[PDB]
Formats: sequence, C-alpha cells, structure tokens
Amino acid sequence: RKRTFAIPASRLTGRLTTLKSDVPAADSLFWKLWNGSLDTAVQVLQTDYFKGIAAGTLDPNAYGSLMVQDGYYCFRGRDDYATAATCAQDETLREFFKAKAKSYDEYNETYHQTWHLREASGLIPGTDIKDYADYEAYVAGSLASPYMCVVMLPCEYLWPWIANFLDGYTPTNSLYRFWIEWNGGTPNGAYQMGNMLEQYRDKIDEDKAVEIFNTAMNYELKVFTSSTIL
Amino acid sequence: KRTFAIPASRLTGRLTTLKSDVPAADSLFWKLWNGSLDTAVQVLQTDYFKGIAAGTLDPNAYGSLMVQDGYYCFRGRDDYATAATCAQDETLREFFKAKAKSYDEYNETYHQTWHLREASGLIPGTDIKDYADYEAYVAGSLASPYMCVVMLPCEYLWPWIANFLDGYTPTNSLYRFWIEWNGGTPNGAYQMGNMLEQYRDKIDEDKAVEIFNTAMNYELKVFTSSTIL
Amino acid sequence: RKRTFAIPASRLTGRLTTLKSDVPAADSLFWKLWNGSLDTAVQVLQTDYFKGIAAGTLDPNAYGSLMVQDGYYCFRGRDDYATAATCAQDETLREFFKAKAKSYDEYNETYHQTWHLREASGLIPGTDIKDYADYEAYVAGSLASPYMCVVMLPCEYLWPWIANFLDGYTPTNSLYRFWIEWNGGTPNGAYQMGNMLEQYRDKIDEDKAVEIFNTAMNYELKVFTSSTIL
Amino acid sequence: KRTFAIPASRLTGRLTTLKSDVPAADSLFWKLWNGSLDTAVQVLQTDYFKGIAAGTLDPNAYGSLMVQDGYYCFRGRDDYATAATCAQDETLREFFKAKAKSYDEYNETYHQTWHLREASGLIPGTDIKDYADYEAYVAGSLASPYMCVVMLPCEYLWPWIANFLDGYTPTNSLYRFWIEWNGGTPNGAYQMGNMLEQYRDKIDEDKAVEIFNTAMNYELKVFTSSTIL
Amino acid sequence: RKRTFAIPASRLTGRLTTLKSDVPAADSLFWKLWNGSLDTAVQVLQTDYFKGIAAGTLDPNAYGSLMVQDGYYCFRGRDDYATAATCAQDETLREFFKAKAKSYDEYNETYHQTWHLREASGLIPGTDIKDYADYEAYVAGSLASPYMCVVMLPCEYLWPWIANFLDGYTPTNSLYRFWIEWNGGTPNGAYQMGNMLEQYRDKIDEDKAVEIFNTAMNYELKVFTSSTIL
Amino acid sequence: RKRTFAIPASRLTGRLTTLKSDVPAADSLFWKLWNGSLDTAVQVLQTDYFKGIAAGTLDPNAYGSLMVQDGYYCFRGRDDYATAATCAQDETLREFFKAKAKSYDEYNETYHQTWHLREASGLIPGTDIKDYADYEAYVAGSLASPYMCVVMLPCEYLWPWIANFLDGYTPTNSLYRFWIEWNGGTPNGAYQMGNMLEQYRDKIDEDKAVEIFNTAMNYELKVFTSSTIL
Ligand SMILES: [K+]
Ligand SMILES: [K+]
Ligand SMILES: [K+]
Ligand SMILES: [K+]
Ligand SMILES: [K+]
Ligand SMILES: [K+]
Ligand SMILES: [K+]
Repeated sequence: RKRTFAIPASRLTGRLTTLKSDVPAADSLFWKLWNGSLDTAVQVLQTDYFKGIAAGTLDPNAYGSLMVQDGYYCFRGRDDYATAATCAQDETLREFFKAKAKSYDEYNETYHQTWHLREASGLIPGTDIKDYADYEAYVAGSLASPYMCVVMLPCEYLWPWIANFLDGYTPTNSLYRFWIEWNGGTPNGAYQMGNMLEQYRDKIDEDKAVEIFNTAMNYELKVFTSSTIL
Repeated sequence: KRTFAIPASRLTGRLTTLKSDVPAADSLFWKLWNGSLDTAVQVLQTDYFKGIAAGTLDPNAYGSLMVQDGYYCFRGRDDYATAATCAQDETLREFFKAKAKSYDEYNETYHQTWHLREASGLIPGTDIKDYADYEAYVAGSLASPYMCVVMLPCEYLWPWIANFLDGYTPTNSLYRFWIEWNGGTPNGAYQMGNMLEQYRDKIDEDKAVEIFNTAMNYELKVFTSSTIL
Repeated sequence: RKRTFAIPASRLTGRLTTLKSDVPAADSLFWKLWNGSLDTAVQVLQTDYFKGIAAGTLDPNAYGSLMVQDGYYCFRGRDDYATAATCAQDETLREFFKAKAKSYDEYNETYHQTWHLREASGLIPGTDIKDYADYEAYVAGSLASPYMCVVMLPCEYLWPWIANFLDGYTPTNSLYRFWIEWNGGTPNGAYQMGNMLEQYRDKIDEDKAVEIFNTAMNYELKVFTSSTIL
Repeated sequence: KRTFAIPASRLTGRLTTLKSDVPAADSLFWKLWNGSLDTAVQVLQTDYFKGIAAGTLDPNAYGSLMVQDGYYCFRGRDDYATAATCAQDETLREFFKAKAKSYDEYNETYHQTWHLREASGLIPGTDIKDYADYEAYVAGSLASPYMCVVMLPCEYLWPWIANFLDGYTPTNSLYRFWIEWNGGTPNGAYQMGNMLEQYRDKIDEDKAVEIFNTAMNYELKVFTSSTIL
Repeated sequence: RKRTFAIPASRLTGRLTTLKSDVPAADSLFWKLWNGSLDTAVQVLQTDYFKGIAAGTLDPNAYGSLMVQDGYYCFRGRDDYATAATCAQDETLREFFKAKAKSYDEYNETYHQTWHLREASGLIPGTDIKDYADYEAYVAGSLASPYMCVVMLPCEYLWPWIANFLDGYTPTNSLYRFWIEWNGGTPNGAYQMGNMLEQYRDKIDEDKAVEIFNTAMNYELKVFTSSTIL
Repeated sequence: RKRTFAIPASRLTGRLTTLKSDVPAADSLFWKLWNGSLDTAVQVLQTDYFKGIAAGTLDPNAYGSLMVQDGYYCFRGRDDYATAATCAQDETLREFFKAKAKSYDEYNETYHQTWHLREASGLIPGTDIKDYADYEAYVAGSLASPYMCVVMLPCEYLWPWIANFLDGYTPTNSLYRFWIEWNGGTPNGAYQMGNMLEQYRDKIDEDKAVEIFNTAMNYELKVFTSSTIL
C-alpha cells in the first residue's frame, strides 16, 4: 500500500550489504539530475490532477483510469529491471536490479489484488504511458547498466516530492489525503538508487544521463497532464 | 450514460415494433422485480451506496469495482452473442444480437477511459466471477427467454438505485455523476421486459423467479464486497 | 423520548405472560403483510420529509407541524385500543389491547409535556392524519378484534424500519440525527404484536388483512408526503 | 409575516388618523423601550437566539415554543377583546377591537399550519402561563391605556431581535425564515406607541415602566426556558 | 496580547494601595454612564466589523488597517494619561494617571513589536480616530481631572463587553476567535477606573460626564463603522 | 487594488517610447536569472504564509504585520529608484528609473490611505525586511545602474508567479482569495524591466547579476518565512 520500491534491509545481502539509503551528497549526480528538471516538477504541481488531489475534487474516474495505467507501467518496470539484471556485466548491478525487480513484484500485488489487473497485456495503455514504458524498456535493453538507475529515478523521487510538497496544502480530512500518506515521507528508495548510481558515475556520460532523466521527467508530466482529459 | 437499450435506429426487422414503455402491472417484469425488492433495499444499505450519497466513497473502492464491472460487461456481451447464436427463434436471435451490439457500444468506456483490453486480462473478484459464470450458464444451458430474466437486474437495478439516491446526493458532491449516468427512465430494462412478456407462456415462472433472485443477490454480494479492500 | 409502544416485561402478566418479542417467523402473517407493502415503504423514503431528515435540512416548521398531528394520532390511537379492549372477542386480546393502551399513555406524555398538547380535541388535524385516525377508529369499533393488530402494525414497524435504513445516511452530528436515535433499533413492539396476531391468523381473512394493512401504509405515505407542503 | 398592526383598511372611525410612523424621541414608547434595553440584550444571549443565528436550534425546542406561542396569542386576542369591553373611552374601544381582529388574522397560522384548535387544548409551560395571566390581569383590572403598555414588548421585541440578528444569520441557514418573518419595520409597535402617547397624561408613568419591564422580563424567561427540554 | 490597561497589583502602591477592581455598585456613576449609552453599544454590534468577526469573514485588510489606527490611538492615549498626571492637582489622581500611562506603555509593545509601528507621528490617522484622539487630548488637558476617567472608560469597557456578547456567536474554530479571547473576560480595568471615578463623583457635573462619555461612545461607533469602508 | 509597478503606456514617453512588456526571449538574462533561483521560489511556496493564503487560515495578525513591513519596503524602494535615476549613467535609464519611482508612488497610496502609514521612518522594520531594503539601497547607490533592474526584479516577478501558482489551489470563496486577484495575471512590470535590462546585458557582469538576484530572492524567502513567527 505504501508506495515504495526500496530494497528493504532484509534483502541488502551479498554485494548490496553496504548499500545506503541516506540522502545523497550535494555534489552527487542524483541532485544534479533532479535540480536540472525542477521546472518540470513544478509543472506537475500545476496539473489538474494535483490541484484535484489537494482540493479533494479529483474526478474518481480520472484517479482510477490513471491507476490502471500505472499498473501497466509497474508491470513493465518490473520486467525492465529483470532485463537490466540479465544485461548487467557488473555483479553488483545484477544483484541490485534483481532486488529492484523483487521490490516491484511486492508493490505490484496492489495492482493484481486491489485493482484486479492480471498483466500488462490485459491493459490498453494511453499513448503517454506506452511511450514512457517503451522508453524505459529501451534503456534497460540497449544502454549501459547505470543508465537504468537514471531513467527509473523520476518515478521513485518525483512522487514523494509531490506528496511532501502537497502535504501542507491537502487537508487531513479530505478525500484524497491518502495520496499524501501513501507517497510522502522520506524517499529512501530514490536515495538508495542515487547512492548506487554514484558508484558508477565515472562509467557514464553525464550529459547523456541528463537527457535520459529529463526525458523520463517529461513523460511524468505528460502522463499527469493527460490523466484528467477523459 | 449507462444504457444497454437497443436504440431506435437498430429496431429493425423482427424488432421493429418492440416498445420501451413501462411494462403492464401484471407483467412478468414487475412480478420479478417486486419479489426481490427486499434485496434491492439491502443494496441501498451497502457502504458503497452510503458512500456515493455522502461523496465519501473511497476512490480505490470505486475504481476497483469499475474494473470488475468491465470484466462483467465484456463477458455479458459474449453471453448475448452466445444466446443469439443458439436462439430459439429469429426474433430472439435478432434481439440478443442487438443487445450484444449495445454492450459493445457501452464497453468502449472500459476500453478507452479505463484502459481495459479484455476479460482475460483481469482477475475478477469471487463474487463478480460467480455472477458472470451464472449468466454464462443461463445463456448456454437454459432456454432463450431465461437470458432476458437473468440480465434484467443489472439493467433495472442501477437506474432504480440512481433514481432513489438522486434526492439524497447533493448536486455538488463528488459522486453526483453516478446519479446522472445511471438515472432517468430505465428504457433498456422496460424494452427487455416487453420482449420477455412475449415469451412468458414458453417459460416456467417459478424458475424465472429463482434466476432473477439469484442475479439480484449477486448484485448485492458484489456491492457489499466492493468496499472490503 | 424513545418511540416505542411495546408492552414491557413488567406488564406481561396474566394471559400475556408468554407473549414474545422475537422476530416473527418467515411464514408469518406479519412478514406477508410487510413484504406486500414494501414498495410503499420505499416511497416513504422518497418523501421530502425524509430527504430533509437525512440532509439535516427539514424545515423545522414541517417537523413541528407534523409532530402536533402525530400527537393527535397517538391520543386517538390510545382511545382505539381502549375501544378494541371493550369490544374484544376474548380475554387474551382484551388484556393485550388494555396493555397497548397503557403503552400509548406512557409514550403520550411526550405530547403533553414536551409539546404542550392537552388532548386530541384541542388540535385541528390535517386531512390525511384525520382520515388515517378515522380508519383506525373504524377498524377498532366495527371489525373483528385481530384486525386491530393489523391496522396498527404499520406505525409500529415502519418508523424503526425508516430509522434503521436512514441511519447510515444521516451524519451523527446533523440536526435531525435524533430522529434516528429515537426511532431506530430493534422493532420489538412490532414483533410483539406480530407474534400476538399470528395466534389469531386462522380467525381472520388474510385478503382483508392485506387490504387493511396496505390502507394504513398508504396513509403513512400520504401523511409524510403532505407534511412538507405548508 | 408576524404582524399585529391594524391595516389601513381597518383604520376607520376614530382610528382614521392613527399613524404608524416612528414615535418621537420624547415619547413614552421610547422611554419604556430604553429602560428595558438590558433585558433585550439578555434575550439575544439566550441559547434560543444563538441557535437561530447558528442554524443549530433544536427543532424540538423551536416547535415546543411555537405551540406555547399559539397559546399566548390565542389568549392575547381574548385580552384585547376584554380590554375593548372594559374601555369606557371610545377610541380605545375601537383600537382594542381592531387589535383583536389583527390577532385573529395572525392566529390562522396556529390553527392551520400548527393544527392548534384553542388555548384550552394546550398545556402551557409555567413561564408562558404566568406571562399570559399577567396580560389578562392588566386587560381586565387596570386602566385601559396600560393594555398598550403590557402588549408592546411582544410587538416590538421580536422585530428588534430579528433586525439585530439579520446580519448574524446566513441567508442559507435553516432558521433564516425567522428573520424574514419577524424583521422589517415594526409598524404595529409604532402604531400602538402612537396610540399610547395620546393617553400618556391619563396614566402613571412609573406604573407603566413597571408593567412594561415585567412583560419584558417574561419574554426573557420564556426564551430562556424554551431550550431546557 | 491580552488587551488590558488595568493597573496590576504590583503597581497599586502609595495612594493606590486600596484601589479595588470589583464590579462598581449599581448606583455608581460607572453604571449610570454605561446604561445611558447602551443603545450605542448595540449599534457597535450591528457594524459590518463585528458581523465579520463573528462570521470569521472580516476582510483581513479591514482588520489590519483598523489595528494600525488603534496603535495611533493608544500611543496618544498614553500621552493623554501623562498629560492628565501633569494637570492633576490631587495626588491620588496624579498617581492613578501615571500608573495608567505605564499600563498603556506595556500594552503598546504589541504595536511596536508585532505591528512594527514606531510612534503616532508615523501614522496617518483616519478622520474618526483622529477626532476621537483629539477629543481625549482636549479632556485631558483642558477639563478637570476626574473627567479623564469618564472619557477613557468606553474604550476599556466596550471592547470586553462586545467580546463577551459575541463569545456565544463566534465559533471556537473560526478565524477571528482570537478577538474574543484577547478582549473578553472580566473587565477589571474598567471596573478599577470606575471605582476611582466614584471617589470624585461629588467633584464633577454628572450631566457633563454623561455628555463626555456619550461623545466617546459615539466615536467608538464611528470608528468601527468606518473601519470596513476601504 | 492591483499590485503593479509597471510603467503605464501614458508614461512611456521620450527614450521609453519603444519599451515593451512582452515576455522576454528564452535566452534573455531575465529568464537566466529566474531559472537559476527556482528552488528558492519553490521554498517560498512551502512557507506557512502561503499555505495559510491557500487554505484561508493565515493569521490576520501575520497578514497585517507583514503588510506594514511591505509598506516600509515599498517606501524605501521608491527612494531607491529616485537614487538610481539621480546617478544614472545615461538618459534612458534615468528616465526609466524616474518612471519606476512614479509607479511606486502610485502603488504606495495604498499604504498611506488604506494602511495609514505615513513614511518609512515611522515604522520599525523587522530584521529581514530591513536587511533586504538596505541591500537594495546599496545596489542603487553603489553599483552600476543596470544592477538596479536586477535586484528589483524578484519582488516584481515572484509575487505574480506565486499568485498564478496558487490560483488553482485557492478557492474563489476563501478569505485570502483577494491576494491571488491582486497579484496574479500577466507580470507586465517584470517583463518590462527584463526587456530594459536586456539592453544593458553587455554592460554588466552576469555572474554578479546572478549573485545580486539570488540574494534578493533569498531575502524574499526569509521575509515570508519570518512573517508567521509572531
Ligand atoms: K498511490
Ligand atoms: K490478456
Ligand atoms: K457507472
Ligand atoms: K379542547
Ligand atoms: K415566529
Ligand atoms: K515619523
Ligand atoms: K527602450
């Protein structure tokens, strides 16, 4: 129910035993990526979707339609981590990606059980979510391993960031307050992945990372924008 | 607008004279409904409908049920196609074919707004699975007119609930749309009631009562379980 | 304040010693009568009166004007049970009707004390309540004894049935929430009279009973309908 | 609209020139009102009127008091008839007769909307009974002009309260109708104040002050006890 | 922020040692003054200002603009008490006025610190507050000492009286509820000054006192009335 | 009571005849400055002040106390533009600064009339507003003319930007909705000044401009943060 894809302490084993979830350092690639896309994040806050969450007036049809599409996205994201693990040449990253896939499986129980969704092939994704998922699949299958951490970061950090921003704008007794509770708090999953990524910073092109990260951020905006157009 | 009525443009052939006016007081339609009214009242007593009226229904419950209703409607369409294929006579063949088409039109909402591809891509809850299975059994194993009986509850109950809850559901409240989409004159139900009346002498009314009551009770079970997440 | 006309345990004496208040059996005349008029009960829920109760917006003038008329009705009802006792077929029903009259006297203290109503003659009933009270007097004075249990059942069962229905529709902090509390709960008075009536089922014409019961139910609907037309 | 004013059509005979304009500042009318203004303020501090303004007055308290006000107004009408009978002054005889008729007209609300037949059919609470008994005493045992004194509070206090509470009582609130029914220009009070001024020299003003203050204090007592159920 | 100008027990020294804060006797000049202006107080309750306080809808710009003007008023009031001390030929009244000046200094810290107002000369008073402050300065500097107690009484008693009246009309969770809490309760300052005044009652003309008190009360009304006209 | 410091068409005379108020180009120094401080702007949205505005629950004392300090700030800002004009390095900037001082005079009528504030010397500014005002005076009097456009831009652009952000989070019937109406819409004043600045871009150090702009933005954050600490 708590939306997290963090690797829990019990599964920080093998090469992952020392992986930390503390806030990445200010000079990290994590913050460099996030700080460069902040204008996009602010635009997400200006969507009708999030104005609806804060006001408690989001059309429940918009909420649910988006949720089904997020199911599609998360089902495919799990598969992408599995693909990344298969493509990893580095054993640490292989273990990391295998653990992330498992974190997705656990979260995805919500989509199977509460939302009654069997699998991605049973859904007809909207254009934006399809394009976004296709992009992640391409990164996972065709680009070097550390870029997988880059492309998946926005969906792990943006949601908590939105929740923590909207917390003080969303009354405790309002209908979508649960969104804040389920997504807010410390973004330990994102931090964890940012700390993994920092270890491979010297093995990638940072300009390419920026482009990949910004593309995924733009997809988040497109998806939230289109979610209320029914 | 949730309707499965056959529109005027498709009342052709043997369906040309089929009417949508309120069935007569002595009709099998009202006999069936009247006998399950206690069940309908219990549907109004569900947390689901208290939540609709109050505007406080958990959006996760609303959506979770909607996905299952998609499953139900996809299978309902198939049941009508099954019933048409093995139909008795040509009037029912045409009627059931036209109903299947009305379901196809309505089901665009599940495909487009709710992004659901097909029934096999969903994992139904137990109650909706058992209900759908029961309608499939009626369509494929019982005489044709019983298909009108088993499908009538979903066509009449929903507008009836909406028309009841209309004056309890403020126009500015979050789930007011449910009243607007489901309420008004239940022309689809009446139309099928009027079709059924023409085959009344060809069925066992005790059996029809049992079938109708089973379906009504599935509606209650589905709405009851919808808010237990 | 608790609206009940049940005979309490302390007055279940003599021939009434073994009279029970448990739910009548499914094949009882009680359920046969109620089930046949359920469409009318649903229409009572559709009145502006009950929409107003649930929403907390019923005009206090409508609430009060109907209450005065219910005082008239209950004052007369008490006399109708006294009349029924006087005409009673047999000693058990004589005792039952005497005990019911006393239950009415006990409840009617609310009309004397809180509503400042002296007696029926001091009120000018509306048409619907007058007709309804006239019908009950007719049954009490002109028809066989067990029919008195039939005609009086709607007012004992309908009101708790309405309260129990509207309970989950009427917020606990709303202005007419008291209606739910005062009228809801187990309809023991109705059950008790249903159980009395079952014992005389063979002594009456059930079609005539249905007719009488449905007339009373229809008067309840007419009264609630007219209550908000001021 | 709660008014006991004598309408223009019945300002005939000796009443032809009676005016409803605001009494002059030096009038007995204002002298009486100004001396009891603390009591009027305490009426505004009752739970009754705090409930009116907030929309939260218990409907049972509202109704319970309304029945008692019916009793009071039925009796008030009889008091004016008694005052007409006992008046040897012709103008006051006509005035009281016309006031009795104004009460009859208003009292149709109690007969018709509240279904109350007559005073003898009601059991007044203690405060209302004492207040009505006091008015009946003034009407039947004191000099005629004192009747104008004792009846003024109920005619002026209620509009005054309504006009005070108007900006405190939202237009959409449940008891807003109280403001609309009782508020506006207190023409009936002014009319009686203007009648009273003409007999000022024929009464003891200290006694008038006592009588007026007694009635005002009964108003306070009645409103205070109305919400203790 | 508790709005009081009372002389606290610690400063009831010298000739003020025995000065009491109990409710003045019914025959006191204090109550004579108040009772004669009660119509004006009622009209203060009829202002849009207080209707706004009770409803929680007073324009925050009206609230603040008036507060600045009240700062001006209180700064000048403090000066008036110092002037009155200077003109007092009676020693007890000299001490009383000096102590009042100090109570104003203490209260006035709210205007310096919270509202960032330096001094009266830095403000541009509206016409009504200017006129009212000018009238108090005139009384202080040109009329016999005890009249200063008369002219300053309305601002000490009227506000608590209003707060205590509106308490039961102002929900505890409403935006301006603080007004009630800061001004309401026992008007000990007013009572104290009333008790001081009563000792000099024989030294003044009561008709003149009525005139002065009523003038001040009328200014209070004018000020509250104009406060919401922006 | 529209908060604008734009030079209106009627005063676009002489060297200012062709000065435009269109949105500056994407490559402009104006957007470079704003884009670099966006994190600070987002932190302004996270203050209790703006959460209060949106929710309608901002303490009216906090609202008003800040308004008085803004009066101080605007009184001093007007003088800074007069100073900048006096030591303007060319006639275009002299005319521009003179025109801005006049726009400030026009807006400042709200502080004199509605808020009853005579002049800056009559106010005691809080620490943050004092430091901010001192910084602008320093820029005006000690740095090259075009830097005055830089340091004044935040107060002209940030407020509209906030209002336009909060518009869809602030219900139309809420108590502080007027803040959105008064500050929101097209930031024509800011654009106009950005377009003036662009003409002097080659005459200044952009790194210094960034520093100055960020300092002012940070003062805005400090001021809003401290406004609700009473
Ligand atoms: K979520
Ligand atoms: K599938
Ligand atoms: K629906
Ligand atoms: K009577
Ligand atoms: K009334
Ligand atoms: K100054
Ligand atoms: K230019």
